[PDB]
Amino acid sequence: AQNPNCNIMIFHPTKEEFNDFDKYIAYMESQGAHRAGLAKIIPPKEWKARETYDNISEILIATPLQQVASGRAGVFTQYHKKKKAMTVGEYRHLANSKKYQTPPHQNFEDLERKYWKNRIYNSPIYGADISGSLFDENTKQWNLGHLGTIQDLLEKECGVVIEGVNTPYLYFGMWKTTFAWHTEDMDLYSINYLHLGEPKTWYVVPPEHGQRLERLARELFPGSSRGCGAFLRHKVALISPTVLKENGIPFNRITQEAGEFMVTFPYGYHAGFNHGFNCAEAINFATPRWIDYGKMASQCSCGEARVTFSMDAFVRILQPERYDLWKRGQD
Ligand SMILES: O=C(O)CNC(=O)C(=O)O
Ligand SMILES: [Mg+2]
Ligand code: NI
Ligand SMILES: [Zn+2]
Repeated sequence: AQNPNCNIMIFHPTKEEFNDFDKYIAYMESQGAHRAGLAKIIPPKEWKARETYDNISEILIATPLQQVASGRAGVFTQYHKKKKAMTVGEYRHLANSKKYQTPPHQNFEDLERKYWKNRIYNSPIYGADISGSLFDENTKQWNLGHLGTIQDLLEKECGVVIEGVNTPYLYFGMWKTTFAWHTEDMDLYSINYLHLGEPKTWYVVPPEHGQRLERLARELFPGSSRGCGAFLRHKVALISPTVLKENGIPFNRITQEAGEFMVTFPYGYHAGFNHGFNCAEAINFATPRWIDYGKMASQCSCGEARVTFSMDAFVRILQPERYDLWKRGQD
């Protein structure tokens, strides 16, 4: 079995190997990359996502989210407070202000220590889930706006034609902006490209150990657990690496820098934080190996997680028994 310790693998494809996305994901899995739940892909030196970032300040963040923490340093929840719209130029100026900027630090490890010691005492503002793409339409390789769709994958594998579309989203981050512990909708893969700026630290639990994370989360957030059998779908729970170690949860960590891709694998729980002002683009995707994860994926039926038009059809075809009760939570 490849990668039995479930380490995060880092790949360095050639420009020739960067031409066929599906075949390279399949290659990564042949090397055991999926066992970690997360892999890093450094693009070939000749590749570029676009020519420059000079003209991005007029993108609008229509609903910036202030992330307000509650709890103890190692175990907290966050809620998202809606703020007034601002442009990317405005947001970058805010990220760089004395109140919100990245503090002095020695290295990524010192900064991680400061995050966990200090995250809960601050409320950073995140521009999340903005529909759109920063890939140049003439970038042919690994262009997240030109991938094959999950709906076409389901048609090719299962023969059924469904409604829905699959498009990318932009994330503008600042120091301490946080992604809570989650797997993707319907336990899909995700791919994430850090277009510019400061890094993003990721934590991940191997898919084969996801249930151990879930069990700890039920113990750590007991009221949440009673309210919904899949409350991690709400994307509000943070658990520090120290707390995971104290409870014997297997995980790994890695820092993504500008110009690198991360891929999350089906049922790979992940969480993390941004080091400073940055802009990432991400999209979900499927492969043939995903189908069985999609069939088994948990769902939020308390109604909090409230998900896309396209996810309907996935639940409808792959989880027909759930379909009824799940759409009661989504309507
Ligand atoms: O970039 C972020 O804030 C979070 N991204 C992901 O969870 C992802 O790409 O799967
Ligand atoms: Mg602009
Ligand atoms: Ni994710
Ligand atoms: Zn729920």
